[PDB]
Amino acid sequence: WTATSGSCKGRCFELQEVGPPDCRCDNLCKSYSSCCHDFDELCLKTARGWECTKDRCGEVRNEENACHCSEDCLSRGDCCTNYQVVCKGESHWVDDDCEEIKVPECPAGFVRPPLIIFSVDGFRASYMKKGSKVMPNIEKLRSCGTHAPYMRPVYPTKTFPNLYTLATGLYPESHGIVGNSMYDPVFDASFHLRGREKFNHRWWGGQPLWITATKQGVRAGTFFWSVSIPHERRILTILQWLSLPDNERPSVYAFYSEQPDFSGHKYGPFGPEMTNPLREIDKTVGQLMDGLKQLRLHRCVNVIFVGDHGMEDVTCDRTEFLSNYLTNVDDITLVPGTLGRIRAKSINNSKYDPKTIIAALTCKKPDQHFKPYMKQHLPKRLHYANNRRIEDIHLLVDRRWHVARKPLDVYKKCFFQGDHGFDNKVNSMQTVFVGYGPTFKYRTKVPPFENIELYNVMCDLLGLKPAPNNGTHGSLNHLLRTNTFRPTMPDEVSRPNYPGIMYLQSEFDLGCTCDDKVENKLEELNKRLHTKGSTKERHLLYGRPAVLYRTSYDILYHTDFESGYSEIFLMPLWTSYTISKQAEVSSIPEHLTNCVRPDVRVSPGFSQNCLAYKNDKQMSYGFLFPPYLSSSPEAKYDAFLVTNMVPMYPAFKRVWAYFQRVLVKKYASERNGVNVISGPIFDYNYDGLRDTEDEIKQYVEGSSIPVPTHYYSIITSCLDFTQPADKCDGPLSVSSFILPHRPDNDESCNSSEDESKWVEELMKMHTARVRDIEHLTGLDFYRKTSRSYSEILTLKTYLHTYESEIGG
Ligand SMILES: *[C@@H]1O[C@H](CO)[C@@H](O[C@@H]2O[C@H](CO)[C@@H](O[C@@H]3O[C@H](CO[C@H]4O[C@H](CO)[C@@H](O)[C@H](O[C@H]5O[C@H](CO)[C@@H](O)[C@H](O)[C@@H]5O[C@H]5O[C@H](CO)[C@@H](O)[C@H](O)[C@@H]5O)[C@@H]4O)[C@@H](O)[C@H](O[C@H]4O[C@H](CO)[C@@H](O)[C@H](O)[C@@H]4O[C@H]4O[C@H](CO)[C@@H](O)[C@H](O)[C@@H]4O)[C@@H]3O)[C@H](O)[C@H]2NC(C)=O)[C@H](O)[C@H]1NC(C)=O
Ligand SMILES: CNC(=O)c1nc(N2CNc3cc(OC)c(OC)cc32)sc1-c1ccc(Cl)cc1
Ligand SMILES: [Ca+2]
Ligand SMILES: [Cl-]
Ligand code: NA
Ligand SMILES: [Zn+2]
Repeated sequence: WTATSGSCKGRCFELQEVGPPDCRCDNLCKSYSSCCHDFDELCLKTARGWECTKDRCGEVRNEENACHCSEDCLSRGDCCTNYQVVCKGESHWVDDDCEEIKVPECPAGFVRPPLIIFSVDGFRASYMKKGSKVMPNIEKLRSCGTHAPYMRPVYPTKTFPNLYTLATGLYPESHGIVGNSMYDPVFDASFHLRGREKFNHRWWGGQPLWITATKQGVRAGTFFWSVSIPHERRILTILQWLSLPDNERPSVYAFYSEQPDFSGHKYGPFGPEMTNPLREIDKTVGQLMDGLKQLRLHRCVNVIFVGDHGMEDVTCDRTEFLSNYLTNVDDITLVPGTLGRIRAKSINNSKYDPKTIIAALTCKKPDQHFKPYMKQHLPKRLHYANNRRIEDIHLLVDRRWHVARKPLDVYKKCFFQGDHGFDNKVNSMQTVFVGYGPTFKYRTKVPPFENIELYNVMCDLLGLKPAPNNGTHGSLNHLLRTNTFRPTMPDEVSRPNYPGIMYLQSEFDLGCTCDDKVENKLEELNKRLHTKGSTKERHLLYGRPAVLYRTSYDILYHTDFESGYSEIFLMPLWTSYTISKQAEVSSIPEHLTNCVRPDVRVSPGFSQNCLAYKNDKQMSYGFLFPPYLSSSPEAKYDAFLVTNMVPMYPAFKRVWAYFQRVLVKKYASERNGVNVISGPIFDYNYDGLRDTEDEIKQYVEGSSIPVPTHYYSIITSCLDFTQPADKCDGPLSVSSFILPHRPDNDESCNSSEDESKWVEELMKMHTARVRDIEHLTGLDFYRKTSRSYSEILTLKTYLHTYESEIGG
């Protein structure tokens, strides 16, 4: 109930929300069916349109008019946005030369430059270049301000997850908005685009920018606009609020456009009908900037022009149907479209089995346009698992395709030519970022970055302390002229031991053998030097990784590699080695095929044992530093140390072997040498975070050897590839991956072929940021470089996507 009898007189677009059933006059009241009776008449005036004309200049104020052209309008804050152009001979903002904004140029009583976020739905990154002819206002913001060639959204690349990720800095699994449609089993409640459930606060976790601001004494405009408020009125309202007295005036505002997404769905991302919505958005930017200039705020306000996701060509005839795969199609609920999420239609059905569902969906047709995953097996870069609203079964749908349950769902539940939602590394899902204002840099292009990073910057722009979030604060300092945040490196928590020779071979009863008793101060001094670290500067190029949790571990030096060996997990946390452009690949000698060697620096009690692997019929082992890349025959023995061994399924060893034998060398030739850091990851509860020992669900049979869920590698070289990786004077270049450690290669439909046809494709899907590895391991990398720490943060957030170059 709302007592709609009260009145909006002097309350139009009020900022505090009045508690029901007092009637509302704020910008969301329509959405709630709760506006006062006179809201439309008073607050949504439209008479005369939105532009001054020659003949309105100096008019006597008529309060009925949508906006005013009278002499008093500047100080009332309510002129048409083009008032000074038409009536005072001023130029439009877009017609002015751009001029660096070195300092904020703000009216008196402004305590900080205000922030205005101009968010546009479905604004695909290539529109910046492809529509530049019809968007001069946007083009000027882009060329004069700071811009990225594109910005990466979060998965899924849908509106509500991205809007709220923008607002909170959090992955959808943490903020809770995991799709446009959701079921929460604990509330037994459903969230949908249409309807009132979406308004319930329980869906929205984390702390969005407006709440962060409010809590810290920074006033915020109300960010959300009822759909029937036209864009012109949204702009005028923001501008009116900007005229409030100092003590009442917000410092942060949002405008939202439903375009170009809306037309994009109907016409496709480059339909000829798309020119007009792009022109109209640009005109709205024009209105805002002319309005700021009238208020003398165009060199005072920071403006962020930001999209949520792009748009791809998708039509009804590119739909896959679960009914062509599944026998019991009516025993499941599917969330359909550009992703698939599956659960049991009823919780009382105990004949529901995920494994059989996954199998009926795995590599079943030649050209299959979606791939089933249990959510914990999805690419860790998606961070899409640790939420009860995300169904255990997931379908990653190929770009340009839909998945649906049955053909009737598509003609009774074609109409559309565009959609979005696909994997966030897909080129057509990329969106835009432009920052313009005193706090942003002048004419600066910055590399592509992820939208999870912006909450921190928005907080920096307003002098706020960000709530805890998934951005890496400092990684976007390079976008800013001032207000940079200067983070410190985290402190190391555990210091390593440096064990020397402490154990005789006969103390080890591990059931391991090696044909190695097949052996002076020429070499005998040289080996001692190598075991004490004489080559460490070659193989440990950026310092040792720091351990940021309490544990017991040893540093182990070798000719060809250095490792941080965990006495708790019985394997290295990391293994670091450098392969130059010139290194050669050898094979494992025949006599060394099953060789494993006790490490006389590390006790029997803290070593793996070969017998466990022998007894465990599912589990084999591999090596972290690869024997194929040994610098010499003698050095090769080091690679067979029990301390360099890790458990691997035979199916995974196919992947790992090819990476270590073929691919490391390939990257060293292409990148002029590479440094590799590899190790295990344990994330049994799929939370993206390092497991403690008591969270491990699988061990090598009969032992306390924990089985990794994933293996990572970080591959660093010199960004200027004319310099070798081990003598790099400047910026670095990185790619990383987090490969799932799976007992089968079901994920790879072409796996029965030779690894040269399928392994590299798998590795690309599981591309990762260094930061994702840090969360997963409790390690901090790149602690000793010659680079600034902010630059290194930006490196750690880098994602190598393998997409072709954005454009054409
Ligand atoms: C991305 O950035 C974020 C933000 O930093 C990272 O997420 C944080 O991770 C923290 C560490 O894991 C986690 O800390 C826990 O908080 C618990 C208190 O939780 C509430 O309070 C906070 C504070 O305001 C709030 O933000 C939380 O919000 C979550 O839940 C609400 C309501 O359900 C949702 O609205 C919201 O969406 C959010 O959900 C997300 O997080 C929860 C987990 O908190 C998930 O379950 C959801 O799926 C979703 O992802 C909460 O309202 C606190 O109780 C925890 O403490 C336990 O564990 C510690 C170990 O040190 C121990 O000291 C305690 O004993 C305690 O154990 C007890 O509970 C256990 C579980 O029931 C039980 O097993 C034990 O036996 C004990 O009884 C813990 O400190 C933090 O809450 C989240 N924050 C957010 C916003 O998600 C995220 O990790 C980052 N991701 C990556 C990849 O880096
Ligand atoms: C992709 N979108 C956004 O990021 C976004 N959208 C907004 N509005 C405002 N009014 C509105 C009405 C809608 O429906 C009518 C709507 O539907 C989906 C969305 C919105 S505000 C905003 C935003 C602005 C700043 C920050 Cl920090 C975070 C988010
Ligand atoms: Ca974990
Ligand atoms: Cl969804
Ligand atoms: Na075995
Ligand atoms: Zn859309």
